[PDB]
Amino acid sequence: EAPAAVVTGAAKRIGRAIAVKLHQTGYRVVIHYHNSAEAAVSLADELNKERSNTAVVCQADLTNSNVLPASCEEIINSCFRAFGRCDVLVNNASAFYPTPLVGKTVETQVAELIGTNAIAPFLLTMSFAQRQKSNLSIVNLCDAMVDQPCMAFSLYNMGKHALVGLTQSAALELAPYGIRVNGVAPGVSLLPVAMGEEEKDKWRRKVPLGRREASAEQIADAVIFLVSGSAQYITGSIIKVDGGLSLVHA
Amino acid sequence: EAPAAVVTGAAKRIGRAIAVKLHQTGYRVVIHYHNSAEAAVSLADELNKERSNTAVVCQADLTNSNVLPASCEEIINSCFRAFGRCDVLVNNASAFYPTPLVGKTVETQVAELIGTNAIAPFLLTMSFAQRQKSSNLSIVNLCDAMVDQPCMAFSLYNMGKHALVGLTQSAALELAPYGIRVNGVAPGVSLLPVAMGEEEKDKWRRKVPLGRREASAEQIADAVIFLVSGSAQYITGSIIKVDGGLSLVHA
Amino acid sequence: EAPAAVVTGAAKRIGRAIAVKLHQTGYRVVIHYHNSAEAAVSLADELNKERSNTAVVCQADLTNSNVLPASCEEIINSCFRAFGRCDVLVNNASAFYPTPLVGKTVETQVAELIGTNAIAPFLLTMSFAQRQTSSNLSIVNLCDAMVDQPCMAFSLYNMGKHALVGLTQSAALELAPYGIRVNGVAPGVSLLPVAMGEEEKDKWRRKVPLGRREASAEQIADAVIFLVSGSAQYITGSIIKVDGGLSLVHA
Amino acid sequence: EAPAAVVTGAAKRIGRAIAVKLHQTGYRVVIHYHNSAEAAVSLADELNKERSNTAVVCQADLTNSNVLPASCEEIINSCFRAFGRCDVLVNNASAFYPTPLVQGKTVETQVAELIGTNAIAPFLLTMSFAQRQKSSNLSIVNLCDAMVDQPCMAFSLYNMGKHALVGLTQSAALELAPYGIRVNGVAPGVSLLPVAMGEEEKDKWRRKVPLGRREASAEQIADAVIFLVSGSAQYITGSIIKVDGGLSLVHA
Ligand SMILES: NC(=O)c1ccc[n+]([C@@H]2O[C@H](COP(=O)([O-])OP(=O)(O)OC[C@H]3O[C@@H](n4cnc5c(N)ncnc54)[C@H](OP(=O)(O)O)[C@@H]3O)[C@@H](O)[C@H]2O)c1
Ligand SMILES: NC(=O)c1ccc[n+]([C@@H]2O[C@H](COP(=O)([O-])OP(=O)(O)OC[C@H]3O[C@@H](n4cnc5c(N)ncnc54)[C@H](OP(=O)(O)O)[C@@H]3O)[C@@H](O)[C@H]2O)c1
Ligand SMILES: NC(=O)c1ccc[n+]([C@@H]2O[C@H](COP(=O)([O-])OP(=O)(O)OC[C@H]3O[C@@H](n4cnc5c(N)ncnc54)[C@H](OP(=O)(O)O)[C@@H]3O)[C@@H](O)[C@H]2O)c1
Ligand SMILES: NC(=O)c1ccc[n+]([C@@H]2O[C@H](COP(=O)([O-])OP(=O)(O)OC[C@H]3O[C@@H](n4cnc5c(N)ncnc54)[C@H](OP(=O)(O)O)[C@@H]3O)[C@@H](O)[C@H]2O)c1
Ligand SMILES: Nc1nc(N2CCSCC2)c2cc[nH]c2n1
Ligand SMILES: Nc1nc(N2CCSCC2)c2cc[nH]c2n1
Ligand SMILES: Nc1nc(N2CCSCC2)c2cc[nH]c2n1
Ligand SMILES: Nc1nc(N2CCSCC2)c2cc[nH]c2n1
Ligand SMILES: Nc1nc(N2CCSCC2)c2cc[nH]c2n1
Ligand SMILES: Nc1nc(N2CCSCC2)c2cc[nH]c2n1
Ligand SMILES: Nc1nc(N2CCSCC2)c2cc[nH]c2n1
Ligand SMILES: Nc1nc(N2CCSCC2)c2cc[nH]c2n1
Repeated sequence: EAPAAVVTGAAKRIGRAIAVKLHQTGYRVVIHYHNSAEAAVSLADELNKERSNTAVVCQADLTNSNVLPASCEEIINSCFRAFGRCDVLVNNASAFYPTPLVGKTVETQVAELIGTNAIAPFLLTMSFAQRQKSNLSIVNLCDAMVDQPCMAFSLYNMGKHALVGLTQSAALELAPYGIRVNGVAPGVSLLPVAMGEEEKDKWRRKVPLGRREASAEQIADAVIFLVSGSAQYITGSIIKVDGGLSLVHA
Repeated sequence: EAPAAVVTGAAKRIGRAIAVKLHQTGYRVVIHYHNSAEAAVSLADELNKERSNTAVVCQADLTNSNVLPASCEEIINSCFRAFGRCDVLVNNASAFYPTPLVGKTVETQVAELIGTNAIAPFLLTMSFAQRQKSSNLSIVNLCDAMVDQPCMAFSLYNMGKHALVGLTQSAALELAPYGIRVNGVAPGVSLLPVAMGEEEKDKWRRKVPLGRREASAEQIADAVIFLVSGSAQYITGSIIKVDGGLSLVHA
Repeated sequence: EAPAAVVTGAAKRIGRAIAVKLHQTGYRVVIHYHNSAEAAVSLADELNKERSNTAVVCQADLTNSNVLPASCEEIINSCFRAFGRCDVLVNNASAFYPTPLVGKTVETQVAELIGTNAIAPFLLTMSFAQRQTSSNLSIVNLCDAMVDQPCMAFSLYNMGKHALVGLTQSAALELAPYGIRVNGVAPGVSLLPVAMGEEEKDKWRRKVPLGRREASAEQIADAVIFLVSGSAQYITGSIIKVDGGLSLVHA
Repeated sequence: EAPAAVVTGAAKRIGRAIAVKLHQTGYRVVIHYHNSAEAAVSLADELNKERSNTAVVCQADLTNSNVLPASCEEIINSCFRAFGRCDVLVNNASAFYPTPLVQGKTVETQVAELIGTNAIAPFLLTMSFAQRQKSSNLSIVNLCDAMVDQPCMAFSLYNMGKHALVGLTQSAALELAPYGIRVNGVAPGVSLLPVAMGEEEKDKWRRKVPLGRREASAEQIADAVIFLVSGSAQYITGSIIKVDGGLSLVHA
């Protein structure tokens, strides 16, 4: 019978492309979402049309708070309830906005940016590992530019840095259970509607390999590799999918 | 006129040695503490005996909470009330204990470990810089040389230190326009717990290529002094390992 | 037409497994060898028995010398000669032995360790690029996961693998405009040879968090295959560890 | 008795600044040079004028060849001959020029010069330095490059050389730690620019640096060297200190 995967922030964009490829590969998927309820439901419908009873949605705010552990336990619980198993966790959900050092409160920004990008991944990893009853693995969506951070994005960058540490820490600690933990680190990918042709072009032009952004599917391809039987000896690795962007000096 | 430094968790061990060396170098010091009031005050008294009116203490919990930003603002404000200036911020205070993946709730652990190691440093950096909006202004973060060879069951602590690395780098870039340098010192094995069995202390000591011993607090403090000095005025965004080669040792 | 690949040091062990997988995926292949001519030829016989005229062999010493550039050009030429195209280059050939700091001369060791691990890959890279719509051109360098926790007495080997990292990154940048991707695969402990003592083999195996075993040659090859595939077409400058977590383990 | 130091490529620019600062701290110095004989002799003159019998010059090509090991052994031997000891080695000499991957010197000469100076000579010097040893504070400092993981276009061999030197720094730190010899590095970003560089190209480099939009002075680089050799760095080994004013942290 078919393995099962949770993908956080899977309603749209990169998380959706990850959910789609996992499903094409034969996974049953939990499509987690926060605000994008319509897109989530529509994706589950599309996927269930392809193979019945292979997709469910699961709503949760991944902002840090005293109930985040419960929410994260519930996401994993929702995979077992629907599919009787949980083979793969993809930590993709992520808040992203500037927090300059010099109308959300600063503690709300901390809770959002650090919760989504780091604490929730940690709690989800905890619950995933504890619920284990095979090719089990976790893939974290990191950031190829983590050591060349954008100006005024401190809290975001801190979250992505903690996510690197979690990836390495959990790889080590979960290895005795046969659970692999790895990361995929995009550079410029699927820039959204709808920043100017200006700023999109400015970022696309930085990319040595083709002067273009990654497609969502290109990011998903690397996730697919890491969860596959072709990556069974791979744990604690973070694969840049950045067309060489992080190698480019000032 | 004499520059001033805030050192967090400065009552004991490594932070104390940092505050002593800064004081010996000519700084006035805010000795921040959480639970260690008696040692904090004892340090302040010793330093004030050396030079009157050069050391004050400041108490705060640096666990993450709704009140942390105001607590951090108060710490910076306190250096300005005492000394009229704040030249140097040393983020040293840190909670440290295991949080295995498989008394305290996990969200408390998050609050303490990510609060002390990362969020408090960030809020302190904001407040420090906001107050600055021949001066040699800088921040030094106490990191961890073993951050990419993490210890078993220390994921939250490790996550905290990794975030601290990101902060060190992001703030270096963002504050460079104000002449504020931001750097780190990354100990390997330094001061071991008093209560740790000497036999267990020795398993750690034996891992260190250089001398098969832990770093003194003073050796950690030496790197901090360098980073804040006029000899490091082009250095920002750098994290100096002070680890006796430990991080280079394979399994 | 079927794409073609050059694999250096392909007669045995990891290079053989890479050659076989590329061939299984539909590539024609040049099996480069230095001393292992019998094994290179049995490999080509096997592969050509599956699909005719799809494997050839090519001999060369990859030690640095006055003739190395010409040898490297000839390797790439052998692929164009045999197959009309060269889509993939896998730099796998590598000399490996200790060079303590305190009967080959030291300069012969420099030539072999740095030649095979760094200089020949640079020259092969030059010749590969010089010879070049819907193509998928890439280079994969066999690096080393333990490059920043190097083994005692292996400075020149380690220097060579460090230089290969540099090449991987420099070449990814410089060849990107040509559509040529350049990536690395970094084993930890893989296919420990028959020669080595079993207690020393067991020591290395026991260090590996994921299964306390070495990687098979096929496991290393899987990562190579991924990197040369259409599934990695936005990936350049990346080095993928295939090490079962070994590099993450502290002293 | 005063300690002694070898500084490679020390006749001018950063290497000079290092030798001068070491000398001011109380070291006797061997000023190595290759082609800049006049500048080297002029430096030794000044230092000797400050304290008699405290500087000597030593000529050597550090291009890789089968006699490079002898040449490096002789550099260390010259420090012992002049001063009776050798406490500090600074590996500063370096060839630097592009070597484009797609199309003067043959490529094998370019390999020998770029990889020789930046990596192999440091290795051989380190071997000889350790081999010649018996409150000592023995150390090696390697001049690295903060941009090593964001390399400049068409500088493959140079970058390979600097990467190899990182590996040496790390490997030698571990292997020489038992002898009390620390090995560390200093990694400039943009420091002293070429005389001939057009001030427009110079300003393009300057404007990249977050801390001050200016290049590091030679003294700023030397300051980090001096820290690493001092008693204030006695637990530090295997460490590479960027002196780059934030440049390596700046994205494309
Ligand atoms: N795009 C890039 O160029 C790029 C570059 C580097 C790294 N990455 C990383 O790659 C991953 C995917 O990137 P992306 O651009 O597709 O991400 P994105 O669109 O910015 O966000 C992905 C999803 O995260 C979810 N999310 C945000 N805040 C949340 C919260 N408080 N609780 C729960 N979920 C929340 C949202 O769900 P709802 O829509 O359901 O609210 C959102 O759709 C991210 O981890 C990102 O940081 C992307
Ligand atoms: N010792 C080592 O081997 C080692 C190794 C690697 C890195 N480091 C780093 O170097 C630094 C110094 O190490 P250390 O061993 O001296 O540190 P430590 O003794 O564990 O902690 C230093 C101080 O942190 C303060 N602290 C802890 N929790 C706090 C909270 N919730 N709010 C406010 N302050 C709090 C405490 O102050 P009170 O006592 O006043 O409560 C404590 O004395 C730390 O950042 C540490 O992570 C140390
Ligand atoms: N095995 C591991 O645990 C491990 C760990 C980390 C990294 N790696 C890397 O992964 C790659 C494959 O490892 P491996 O253990 O399979 O390699 P290996 O057996 O040591 O050597 C591979 C081949 O390299 C060729 N070679 C050696 N010296 C040469 C020279 N002077 N000129 C031309 N060719 C020469 C040999 O070809 P002939 O037999 O034809 O002479 C040899 O069969 C290497 O790059 C290695 O550094 C391996
Ligand atoms: N300048 C920068 O912005 C910068 C940036 C990053 C890193 N660095 C590093 O910092 C160090 C000093 O930089 P720099 O600009 O002062 O260096 P440099 O002037 O390019 O070179 C220093 C010396 O190296 C010696 N040298 C060159 N080729 C040689 C050979 N074949 N044999 C022996 N010696 C040779 C030369 O000695 P003679 O003049 O006597 O012939 C030269 O004076 C270098 O290791 C460099 O890579 C500098
Ligand atoms: N969560 C998230 N979204 C991102 N987006 C969506 C908002 S606009 C630009 C791409 C990026 C980009 C780099 N890291 C990111 N992380
Ligand atoms: N990897 C990445 N890309 C970024 N870009 C390009 C993708 S879309 C928005 C700006 C930013 C911005 C802040 N941190 C970032 N990290
Ligand atoms: N640098 C470092 N040292 C550690 N040691 C040695 C010092 S005292 C306690 C254990 C630990 C433990 C978890 N993370 C650590 N990081
Ligand atoms: N905050 C903190 N405390 C530490 N302690 C606890 C008090 S005494 C033994 C060291 C260590 C050790 C490595 N990283 C650490 N971080
Ligand atoms: N070229 C090469 N061969 C290796 N071999 C063959 C000889 S014995 C150990 C496996 C190893 C091992 C780590 N890096 C290596 N590189
Ligand atoms: N990755 C790796 N493995 C090594 N091992 C384990 C494989 S077989 C021989 C020792 C060594 C030895 C020196 N450099 C090495 N690098
Ligand atoms: N040996 C060396 N020389 C350099 N010089 C002197 C010649 S022209 C360019 C500046 C630079 C510059 C960056 N890394 C360098 N390494
Ligand atoms: N650190 C650094 N600076 C560079 N610059 C700035 C200083 S002067 C010459 C160009 C170059 C050039 C090639 N590799 C370099 N590395």
